[PDB]
Amino acid sequence: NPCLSESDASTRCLDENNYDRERCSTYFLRYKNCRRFWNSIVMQRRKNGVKPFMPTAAERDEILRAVGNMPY
Repeated sequence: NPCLSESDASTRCLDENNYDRERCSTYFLRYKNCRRFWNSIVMQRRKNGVKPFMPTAAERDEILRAVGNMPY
């Protein structure tokens, strides 16, 4: 599952500067951290095997509240 916050801001960076995808590598790193976090939540829901595992908007909200910071 993608991280559209780091997707838009990395595209804005790369557009500003020479398509310098390696000098904005930190955004793609925070995107892989975001992928790993939400894949962790998917696996922590999949232990019961019964709901849609990819968290819905109010789950993403209450879970971000329960981290108390950005997982990115």
